[PDB]
Amino acid sequence: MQIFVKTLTGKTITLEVEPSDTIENVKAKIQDKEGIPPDQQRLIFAGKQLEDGRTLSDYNIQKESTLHLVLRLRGG
Repeated sequence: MQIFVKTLTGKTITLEVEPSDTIENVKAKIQDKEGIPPDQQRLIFAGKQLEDGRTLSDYNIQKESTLHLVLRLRGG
């Protein structure tokens, strides 16, 4: 199924996933597309932060669902 990820800059990314895909796997797909290391990415859905050890189905994420991507910087 296809899902959408929005960035802080207003960009929307489309990804192909399966309900059995893990969040870590999803982050890996984002890394491949945007070059953002998984440790610097935070995924939010319906106001909840998604964990790397859980799957999409666990969060009842359905086709055409939109996730939000947040970036974390150690420096500043």
